[PDB]
Amino acid sequence: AWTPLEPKLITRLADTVRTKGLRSPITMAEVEALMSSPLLPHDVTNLMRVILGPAPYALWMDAWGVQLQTVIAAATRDPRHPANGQGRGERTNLNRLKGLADGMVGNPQGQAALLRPGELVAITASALQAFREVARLAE
Amino acid sequence: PWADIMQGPSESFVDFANRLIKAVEGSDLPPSARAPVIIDCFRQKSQPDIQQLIRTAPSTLTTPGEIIKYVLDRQKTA
Amino acid sequence: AWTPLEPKLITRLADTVRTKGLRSPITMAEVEALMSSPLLPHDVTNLMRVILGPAPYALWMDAWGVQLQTVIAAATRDPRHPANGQGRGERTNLNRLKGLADGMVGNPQGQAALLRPGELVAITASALQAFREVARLAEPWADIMQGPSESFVDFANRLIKAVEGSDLPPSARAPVIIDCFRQKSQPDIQQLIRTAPSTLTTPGEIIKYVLDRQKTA
Amino acid sequence: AWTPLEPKLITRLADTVRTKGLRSPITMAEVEALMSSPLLPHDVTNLMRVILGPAPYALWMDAWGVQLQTVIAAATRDPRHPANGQGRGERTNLNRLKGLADGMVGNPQGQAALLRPGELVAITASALQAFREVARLAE
Amino acid sequence: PWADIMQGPSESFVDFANRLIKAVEGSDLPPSARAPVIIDCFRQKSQPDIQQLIRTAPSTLTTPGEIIKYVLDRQKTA
Amino acid sequence: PWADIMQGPSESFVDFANRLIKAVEGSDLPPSARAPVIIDCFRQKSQPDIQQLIRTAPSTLTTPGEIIKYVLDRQKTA
Amino acid sequence: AWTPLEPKLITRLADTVRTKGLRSPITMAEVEALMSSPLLPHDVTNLMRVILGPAPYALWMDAWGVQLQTVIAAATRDPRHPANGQGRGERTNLNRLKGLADGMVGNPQGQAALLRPGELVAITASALQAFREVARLAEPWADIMQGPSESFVDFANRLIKAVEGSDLPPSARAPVIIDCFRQKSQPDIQQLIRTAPSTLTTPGEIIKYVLDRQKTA
Amino acid sequence: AWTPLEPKLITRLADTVRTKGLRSPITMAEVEALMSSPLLPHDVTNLMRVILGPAPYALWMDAWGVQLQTVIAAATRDPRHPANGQGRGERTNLNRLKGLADGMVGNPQGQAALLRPGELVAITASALQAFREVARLAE
Amino acid sequence: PWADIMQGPSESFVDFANRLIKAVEGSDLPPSARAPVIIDCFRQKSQPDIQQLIRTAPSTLTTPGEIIKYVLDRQKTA
Amino acid sequence: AWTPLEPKLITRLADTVRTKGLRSPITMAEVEALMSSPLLPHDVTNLMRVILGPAPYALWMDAWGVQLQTVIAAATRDPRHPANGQGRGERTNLNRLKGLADGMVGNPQGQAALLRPGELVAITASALQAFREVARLAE
Repeated sequence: AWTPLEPKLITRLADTVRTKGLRSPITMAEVEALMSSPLLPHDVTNLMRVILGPAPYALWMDAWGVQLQTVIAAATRDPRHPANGQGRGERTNLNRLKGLADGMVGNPQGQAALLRPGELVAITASALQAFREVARLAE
Repeated sequence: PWADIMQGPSESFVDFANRLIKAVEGSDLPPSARAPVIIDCFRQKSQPDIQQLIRTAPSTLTTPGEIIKYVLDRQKTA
Repeated sequence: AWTPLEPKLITRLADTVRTKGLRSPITMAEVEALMSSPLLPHDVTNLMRVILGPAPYALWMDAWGVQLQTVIAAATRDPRHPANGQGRGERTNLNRLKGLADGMVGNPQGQAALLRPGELVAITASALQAFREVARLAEPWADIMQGPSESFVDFANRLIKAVEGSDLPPSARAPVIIDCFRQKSQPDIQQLIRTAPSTLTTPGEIIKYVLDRQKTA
Repeated sequence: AWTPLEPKLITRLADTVRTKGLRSPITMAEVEALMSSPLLPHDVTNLMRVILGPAPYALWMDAWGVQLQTVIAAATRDPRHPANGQGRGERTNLNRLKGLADGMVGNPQGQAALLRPGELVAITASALQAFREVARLAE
Repeated sequence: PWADIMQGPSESFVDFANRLIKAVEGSDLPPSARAPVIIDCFRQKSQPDIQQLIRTAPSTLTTPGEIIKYVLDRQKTA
Repeated sequence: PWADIMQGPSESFVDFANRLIKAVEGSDLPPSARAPVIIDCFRQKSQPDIQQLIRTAPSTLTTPGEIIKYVLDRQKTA
Repeated sequence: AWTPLEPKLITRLADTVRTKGLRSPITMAEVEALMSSPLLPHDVTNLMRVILGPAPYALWMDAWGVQLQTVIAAATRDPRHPANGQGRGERTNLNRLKGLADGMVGNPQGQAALLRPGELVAITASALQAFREVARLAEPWADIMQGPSESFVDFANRLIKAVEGSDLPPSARAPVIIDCFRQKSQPDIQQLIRTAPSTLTTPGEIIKYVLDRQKTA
Repeated sequence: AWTPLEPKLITRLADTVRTKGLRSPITMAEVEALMSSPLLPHDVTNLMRVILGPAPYALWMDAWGVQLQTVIAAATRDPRHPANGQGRGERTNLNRLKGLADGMVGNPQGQAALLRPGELVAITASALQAFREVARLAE
Repeated sequence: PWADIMQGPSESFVDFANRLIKAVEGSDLPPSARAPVIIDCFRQKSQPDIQQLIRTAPSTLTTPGEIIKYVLDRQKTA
Repeated sequence: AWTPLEPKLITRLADTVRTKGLRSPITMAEVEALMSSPLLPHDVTNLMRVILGPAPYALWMDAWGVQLQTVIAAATRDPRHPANGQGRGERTNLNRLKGLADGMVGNPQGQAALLRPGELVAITASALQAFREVARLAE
């Protein structure tokens, strides 16, 4: 069952990003805090939509896609990925990682249903690395 | 009005990009027409130094985020 | 059946050669236009008699003979020439190419009867190359600079014209055009080409890149 | 049997390109007019040699090659191309499209002999698209 | 001291590069830290004309030799 | 009259050749006698600078077109 | 067994590079001389460290890496490389070419032990090509004219020097040298070359002809 | 096994040619000295590349080709050439003399492998005569 | 003495050739050394106009008769 | 048996050439007169040595050689030459025409012995044509 993040925590994090900036160690610590439980693509996408401005959000979408593509290359380079399965029918496509696959587009409940925990942690680590890249790039 | 937005002589590029993306997304355009308009406004507005910086891009920039990243990398520090 | 070229087109082409000269690209385009269908030796001979003066006509007769001789050497070097046949009885002599063979002298109908289409196209290409030689002879790429006020497309047009209408081999024109774009074309465009993140290996690609990133002024 | 285009029409089209430019709608209409019947590589090549200047002609050769390469990729992606045949012996190489194949170099009669109507229409559409690209690029 | 080396207003770029590489390689840095330091000193020293020349590099330069070659190609002849 | 044609002191060579070939081909000579006459008139008319230029030809010129080409190549630009 | 190159030869070569430069034909000849026997990566690396300055050495390391990568691409494109073997266990990695593999780092004896002669000659040719690239890069032919008082052999020397020490491809130097002999080389020699009863198709032949028939003065 | 000439001797010979010229008797004596052992086409070619300037090198290539052609005419005029063999399969082509034959282009080791001693001495004498011609021609 | 014979400033070429061939054939030279000497005396004597005329000979002249014919053909009529 | 021409006739012809020149019709008539009987190479050679100066004699030697070479080309183009024979062993070499063959050098008696009448008339006609060429060339 999907539970959304508190809008109070999200508002506090947005104001933190607004006053301290993207690169302060306190901001990265707060992001790591709100990045503790494995989030669904819907959660991370809306979180970055709210806390980041328009141009940093575009940059972050780009960087997140690139990092997820690196993850999928490593996944096709190793059939023992915690997102993959043993047979070929469990291979994870980027539509399933970005939340674009069938039964997931716009629906967080179905998303949480079909996604694997390894998928969730890989998406989360990818999003964190992308946030780091964009923060280092913006300023 | 988005089509009246120019980058001021003293304005930085991130402020201009913020203002332009705000005015384009908060307008009457369809959702599928915002990215091309933002790109073509980056190319024709954004005073001729950045215009030439975007023009002479060895790579093809096909997204507002990529254009912003490229310009922020190669901008004239001043 | 032989059909003559219109004297109206020939008169217009003659006046074009009279005003623009022999070497202008418009004149060469007009000649290529009137050189579209394969012409009989009679047609090309009368055409050059009318459009060219006496001395250029003598030069053109010389050059046409030389080019036809090169063609006949290539023909005796390959029995599969579209003018030749398989047996030795179809070998094409210069009397048949210049229209001097038996049954052809002065008669365009008999000419059109006995001539092959490969013969016609070879004669036509030979005459075109001879016209190019004489035009280059009757009236320098390494002296071309882009003027301070000249645009880049005009400079590129002038340079490509002078390089292709010169004595260089065909396989040496593209590298020369590129290296002349790089060293001529005043230092703003020189630096624009130098700082190209991609490698430009064709005059068209260089022209496209420069037209994209040029300083609008 | 090959019939050349009238030098009168070609002269009028060249003067149209000279006065109106490459991008005017009247010029594109005139080109579409002279691009009505499927032309052999010889015809289109000489036409562009006459109507275009040296630098636009170089650009057009480049663009025509690129578009023909895209066509040949689509052809190897579908064995039912009107230029292709059913067996592998009818596969169309770029030497046959650009007029560089055996029995075609410099000879328009042999060209018209060996070429297919699908080949001709594909070459013609490729040349038209290349002309559009170069016209959009020159000015 | 390598961190005090600046390209003089009248000095050429090859002399500055020679002096900088000399002072960086003949110093107390580890061997695996010389190339990044030389690059980042090319980028921040080397007076703002060459700074902007390196900044607006359509390609990514990841070696002191490549940076030197690029700058020598596109330098302002004077 | 072809035998009265001289190259004027100020006249160019292509004009003289045009005039001479015109007068020789539009005359009462047989067709097989025009080329030798045109050559021998190039050699004896065509004021002594071009006369010496044709005389000192390392190659043998046996056609009016070849003589015209040679003279146009090696003529005194003035 | 590994034998080092003489420091006397290396000192002489370093002083040659110091006085004549990187691009002089004498310097390239000396490098070819000291590049005669197949050298181990240690030898070539130390040689370039000694004879080249710091910045040319960085450029040369870059170029050598790129050329070795092209070699390894050709090697994976052909299992019959003299550096490769027949089985997959003899495939040559860049760590083995650059001397970075196991048992080779810093030790020339072990290097000479494990390396193949094909490996050595490939490394050597790669290093030579990289040296050529860097020499062409570290330091204008179309601006060269024969002065009114200059002799022809001096003009030919200067022109051939500037054309061969430039950015042209190797297959484009002879036609450019010929066409520069024809258009430069003030109009007396221009007419001397123009009126050549034979066709001159080589810079050496043109030089010989002009030296024979030149106006002694 | 191929052994290269010393670059020290080559440098000294190049400076001799630079100061004394091509035609001095001391220069010809030095060339005869460095022309003592039969050289492979690679050796003589690189030697003339280093000691001669560009234009004398072009002249020398021409003269060397002409002299080698005279040698090959004498060889087809006598089947007992020390470069030839008794059967027709040992006839020596100019590609083998100029080092252009198969297995020799750019490789001095293979060159030294396939070449005959008579071939080497004929190439060497031809190169010496060509050097004499070019020296008499240059000044 | 043959080695003292020069073509005078006003002397024609056939007179000079006659005098030179006379003095060379009526001398103490071997019979096999007369033609090369006559040629090399035509080339070095025979005042610099004819010297340059013989020098710029597109063909190679290997006989005194051929040199005489060539010079008589291409000589400056005066 | 060889009989020499009278030195009186030769002296008169030499003085005729000296006063009238080489090209006068009387001189050509006198030469035709002394060219009536077929002469041996020795006779014509000495005759031209006496009547012609040194430079015209060199020119005449050149022209005579060229004309004899044309004759020998026509002879190898037709095995029915009055100088040739039917078999290949009677083919006439230029050494036999110029009097340079074996048993003829300097000896007019042996010359007259081995030479054919067709050889003599061909040599004579060649010498007459060469004299005409040189006379037209000298003045």
